[PDB]
Formats: sequence, C-alpha cells, structure tokens
Amino acid sequence: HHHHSSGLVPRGSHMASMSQPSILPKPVSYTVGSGQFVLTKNASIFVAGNNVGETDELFNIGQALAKKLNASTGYTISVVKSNQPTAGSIYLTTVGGNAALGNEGYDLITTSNQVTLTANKPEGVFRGNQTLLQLLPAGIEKNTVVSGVQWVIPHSNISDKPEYEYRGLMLDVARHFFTVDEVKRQIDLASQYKINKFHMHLSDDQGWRIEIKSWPDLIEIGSKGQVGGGPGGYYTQEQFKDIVSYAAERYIEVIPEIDMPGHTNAALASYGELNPDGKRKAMRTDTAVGYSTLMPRAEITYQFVEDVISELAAISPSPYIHLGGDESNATSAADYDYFFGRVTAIANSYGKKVVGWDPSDTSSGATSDSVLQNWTCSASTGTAAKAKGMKVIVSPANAYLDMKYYSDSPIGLQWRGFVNTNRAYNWDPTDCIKGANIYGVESTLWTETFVTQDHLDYMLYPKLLSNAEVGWTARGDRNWDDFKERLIEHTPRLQNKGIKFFADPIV
Ligand SMILES: CC(=O)N[C@@H]1[C@@H](O)[C@H](O)[C@@H](CO)O[C@H]1O
Repeated sequence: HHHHSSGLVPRGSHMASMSQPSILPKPVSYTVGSGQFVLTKNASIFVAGNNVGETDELFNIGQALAKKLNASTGYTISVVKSNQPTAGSIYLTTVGGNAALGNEGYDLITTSNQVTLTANKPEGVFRGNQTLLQLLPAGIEKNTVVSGVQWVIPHSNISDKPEYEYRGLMLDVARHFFTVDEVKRQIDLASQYKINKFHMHLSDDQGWRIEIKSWPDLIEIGSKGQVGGGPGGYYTQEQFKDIVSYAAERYIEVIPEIDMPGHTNAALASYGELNPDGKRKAMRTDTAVGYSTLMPRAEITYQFVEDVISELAAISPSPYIHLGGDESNATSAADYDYFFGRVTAIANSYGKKVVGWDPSDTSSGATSDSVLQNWTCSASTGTAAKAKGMKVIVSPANAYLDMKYYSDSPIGLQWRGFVNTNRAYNWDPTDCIKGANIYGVESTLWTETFVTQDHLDYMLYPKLLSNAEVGWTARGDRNWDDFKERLIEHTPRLQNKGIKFFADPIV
C-alpha cells in the first residue's frame, strides 16, 4: 500500500476559499438515516431528570441552549419541565443514560419529529448540546438572526464519550492582560469544542493579576504593567468568582495558577521584604524567563504563599491549585525540592491538591494527589510522578499554541519550533510520556506576543480544534485527512462565531 503526509494546499488555504453537520471533535459514532427534523418557531425544549433536583439542573442547561438557538433563528424557544415532548421538540434527558458513556457521554438521536439527547448526567447533556449545535446548519452559530436558512437536522444517531478526562486550555493573562469579557469569550468558544478545563496563569514576572487583600501592593504595584510596557490590569476577587461561575455554567473547572518559586518578579517588585536586600525589584517588561526567585529559606516567603493560597482557596471551588514550578533557574535544586514540598503542605492544609509544571513532581513533598503538568515531554520527565502514582497532564510542543504556525507568522514564539494546524493534530498523549496515568491534555496559550483578542483568535483557531480532538477522540479514530476535510467544512461556522481565525494553508 501507498501512503503520504500532507503538504500545503495548491492555490492556498481552503479556509480562504471554500444537511451538512460539522461535528468537531469527532464523536465515537455518527450515522445518518433518511429524512430530517425541522426546527420551527413553535419548538420547545423539554427536560426530564431522575428527580426534581436533576430536572432543575437540566432546565438551566435547556435555557442556555434556547438562548443560543434563539440568537440565530430569531425564535423564542422556551424550556418545559416534562417528559412528554411534543412533535418538533428538542428533548434533553438523563433518564436511562448508558453508564458506559460516563459523566460526559451521551446519545443524541434525531428523528423527523424529535431531537432526543440522553445522558447519564447533566454534564453529558451539556457536552451533547455542543454536538447538537454542530448538527444544525451553518448559520445557527451566528449571534444575530439569520434569514433564508431552513433549520434542519438530518435523521441521525450519535453516541459519544471522551477519551481523556482532562481537556484544557491555559490562558496567560500575566504577559498581557485580557478583560473579564475577553476571558469569558475564550471560555465560551472553547466550551463549544468540549474543552472542559480552563487554567488561568494569573502571575508571572511581568504582572500579577489577582486581588490579594492581605498583600494589596500585588495589585497596586504588581498589576500596573505587562510585556512591552503599558497599563496592565487585574481581576478583583469578585471578578474571578464571576469567571468561575461563567465557566461552571459550561461544566468547565477553573484552575488558578500562582507560579512559584520562579516567574515571581511581579511579587518581588511589589514587596521589598520578599527580596534578600529588602528592596523592591524594578518591574520587568521584557520577555526573558528563568531569572527570578522567592527566598526559599525565609519564613516570610511561606507566610506570603499561605496568605495568597488562603485567599485564592476561599474563592476557587476547584479541588486543584496550580503552583507552577517551571524555570526556577535562580533556585538551587535543593531549595526547589524543599520549597515545593513546603508550599504543597500549605495548599493541602487549605484543602487543595497541587498541580505543577515539571520538574515539580520530583519534590520530596509531593503526594500521589499532586498532578504533574508535563511540558518538557522528555524520556526522563515524570519519572517521579509515575513512581508516585501522580496523574499527568501533557502539554507537548504540539499543544504550545503560542508557537508560530509558520516561519512567517506575524505573532507567536518559536522556541518549540512551528506548530501549524496539522502539527497540532498529529500526535498522541502517549507520545509525550510512556507508562503514566495520563489525566489528559492542556493547550497552553502564552501571551508574550499577543496583545489583542484578534491575536488570541488567530493563534487558538484552528489550532485548538486540533488539540480538542486529540483530547476527545480515540487515537484509532483520528486521521488528519479526515479532520482536515471536516475542518474545511467547519470554516463557515468559525466565521459565523466572529472568530478571527488563521486560514491555515495546510487546510
Ligand atoms: C512552562 C513554560 O512554558 N514556561 C515558559 C513560559 O513562561 C513562557 O511563556 C512559554 C512561552 O512559550 O515558554 C515557557 O518556557
């Protein structure tokens, strides 16, 4: 047999350039039969759970769906608590879910008279709703009313569940600041592709972005800049709670990161007492990494960390806090081991499990409940994690979405090489680490060179679609030629959402 890899498309990107569902990520099964369902102005969404509490949760999910459908159709679809759906209805139920599909799995069966989504849990109804939106015609994704499109769904049968439990996106809001609205938008867009985790990189050398009432100068001084100089910004604790709540409506866990002991210049610029000479560091607006450190043998360091963790824990319902641990090149190995162990004890005392970048798993203070975020993806990375029974989240080069698509990309870094839409697809988590308990995947969007929402869109779309499928779709069912053609077909949907995507010439 004959095989080949993909080159660039002759005459340019199909994303330029180019009854038809566009499901991404690819579901476990999808078959189409004869006939179609028509969504009309009289349609209702019916919801029914196994008890009144569950029905109430489904009702909220139904309302979220109704809102989305209403925006593009111009209809006023309402939600009804009843297990007796009427012809032309969408029906969302957890009664009799297939347990093998797990918390996030679902069946979605469309007949001529009815759309029925059957899941084990409300979470699965939410995920299945993302597929339902992709079964309706392009135009359904519009935020304004679309005329001249019949709102049809082919008679079809879908079953689905994720391959990995953790399918995340990290946004760096330290290097450049993004508004609550901008953050909510990225969470919303990601949710449509079954991303279920959002990691906020809230602090680094160039800025500190979370209000800490016990150390107010973290904001008064530490938030006032960013890469390239200029105003910066921050989130109040109320704003952070608002982000968490918004994510929760999409069944997205928010994991906040306070990077330590490295990547700490903004803290060091805020409080002189965190420095050996007792003086504040000057703020840094460059893009160098690795140079900064907390004082690993000063008790004030651990008091500071405890105050930050106490306040963050109080406002962050996730059982996880990310404490960073990358590129502590001004911290000795001995001090790093000691420091990371001490801060893990603090986090645990406030009821939080610790996530950390490699090599944080090597800390003698880690527990089997700690999580390794494996970004290095070398043969030796996560040796400690594996021996300790720690879950691993992988973030290989293929998941570093801040990398340029190509040598000539106008934004992005390139220290992990270039990552086009194909590279973002053609990998497997088991490539990064062998013999581990792989919790899942996280796409990291560092922001050294991204200033505007358009920059975020350009780099995340279509790259994040590739990573999302790697997290959701089983390896045996992943195929670039398949995904590429599906992505071409999906393009109008990106346009309709107002995503300022890159029309990748390999698509
Ligand atoms: C864990 C990690 O990635 N650390 C740094 C991060 O601060 C930087 O923004 C990113 C840019 O790609 O490169 C990394 O080396």
